Amino acid sequence: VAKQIFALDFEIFGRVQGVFFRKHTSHEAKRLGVRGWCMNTRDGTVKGQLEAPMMNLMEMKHWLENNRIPNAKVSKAEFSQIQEIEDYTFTSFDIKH
Repeated sequence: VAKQIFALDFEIFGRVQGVFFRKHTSHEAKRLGVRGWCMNTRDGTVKGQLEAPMMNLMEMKHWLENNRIPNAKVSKAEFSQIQEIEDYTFTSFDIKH
């Protein structure tokens, strides 16, 4: 189960645009061994998806909700349920536009 890959969706609210949030997110995902993507939304949020083994996944989720991201002020982080997936669908972690 420790080499199983799990997946979740996320959306982060607060002062999360105009503060390099996406670059920070990409850096932290990649250094935690988490794949996925994120984007700035028309709602003034950052949304995306993660894929990783459970341990790595939950570390990334912690970082997204712990509110110690430089220059960002996170008012809340929303997540989907966790699902197991057969294999990674993403090669890495990408910022979308």
